[PDB]
Amino acid sequence: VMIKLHGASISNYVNKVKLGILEKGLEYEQIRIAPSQEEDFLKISPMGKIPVLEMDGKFIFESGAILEFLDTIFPQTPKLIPEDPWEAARVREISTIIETYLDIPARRIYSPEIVEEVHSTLVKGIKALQRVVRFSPYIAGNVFTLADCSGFAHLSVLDEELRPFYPNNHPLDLLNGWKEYFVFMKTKAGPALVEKDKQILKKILA
Amino acid sequence: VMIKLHGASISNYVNKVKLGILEKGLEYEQIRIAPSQEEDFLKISPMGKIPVLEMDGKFIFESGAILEFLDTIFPQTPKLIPEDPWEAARVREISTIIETYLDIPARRIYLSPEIVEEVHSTLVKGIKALQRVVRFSPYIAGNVFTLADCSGFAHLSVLDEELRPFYPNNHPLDLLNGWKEYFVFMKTKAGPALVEKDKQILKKILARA
Ligand SMILES: [Cl-]
Ligand SMILES: [Cl-]
Ligand SMILES: [Cl-]
Ligand SMILES: [Cl-]
Repeated sequence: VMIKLHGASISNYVNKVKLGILEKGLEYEQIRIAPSQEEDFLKISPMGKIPVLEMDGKFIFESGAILEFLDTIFPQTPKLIPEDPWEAARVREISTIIETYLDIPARRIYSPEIVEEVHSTLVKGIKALQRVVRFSPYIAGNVFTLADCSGFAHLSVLDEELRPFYPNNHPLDLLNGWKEYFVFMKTKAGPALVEKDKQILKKILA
Repeated sequence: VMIKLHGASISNYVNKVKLGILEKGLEYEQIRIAPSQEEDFLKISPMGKIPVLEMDGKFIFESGAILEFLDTIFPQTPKLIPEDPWEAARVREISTIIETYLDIPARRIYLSPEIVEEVHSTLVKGIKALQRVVRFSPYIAGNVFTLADCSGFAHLSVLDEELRPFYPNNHPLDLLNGWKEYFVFMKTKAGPALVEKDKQILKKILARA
């Protein structure tokens, strides 16, 4: 509609944005593309990454910037950024811990030495996350926020993608509240659609 | 003093926050500590990182969240996040590119000559991307100081110096059109000058162990 979301459902970062869009009840069309280094794509997305949000003939190309922007131009509940400034800091912190300290490192695994080195980094990252999450029932508290966008998109991937490498050792197993949060989020229409599209794509490609 | 900033002036993430505090004219005390995994520190800074902002016995421990917070509660000029939402997005994009695609890669090095070439092409890629969104007119995102100047001045100044040893005629930053002039302009300002000065004072002292 007024909004186009450029990028396939294979991308954690695309799914992050898609979650916030769906929860806001916004009309949008998802354009299913892969990242590209083609000059013409670099004009709208300088690093050649997805997702890219498009609206009013203009583009935003960082998933964080995108959701902060949607938050600002569509300020109605659910507010991706809480009105309470302390609660907002907690939400941004959770999203940053998940992306920078969990996902980035986990992207070394998606060799033996690395698996080991990576497993320890994730354990540390998970023990830190544990200190700021509430899961009551949402990741930062009792309402949906930007942190649920990052949390459901990134952690559902981490958990699944690493269940074979850490069969009895899964770092995310140390995150109290996660399995139950994951189940709860999947009962909601937005995250269920996000998960469905991802599963379809993964059955297709496999 | 209402605001306490925990972390030493040699950290670019501390300096990123310090630039924003100084530019708004806020009063703060800087508490010099180094990163740490002591259970005492982890209680206020889960990853053991600096900076941590302390106010009213409450702690915020990621530099981006700190500056978004300070800009919300202390909205006096400059607005680190512009009021125009499209301008705000561009400010956030610039800051992300500088931190995630320039500094994180660079930290692989400055913190295998093969690795030196991987990092080199990655940085050149990041710079050409950055070149696309910067304005330097005179600030990095336009005619007023923003969050992107905190990230820009804090990270790029460090990237510039710390990488000349590695890339003598090869420096990625030399590709950023306007950087040298911006860096000179910023140093004419009291806040950025003070950040550079505090960094210099501690470096000189540390060098003599
Ligand atoms: Cl798709
Ligand atoms: Cl991705
Ligand atoms: Cl210091
Ligand atoms: Cl640092």
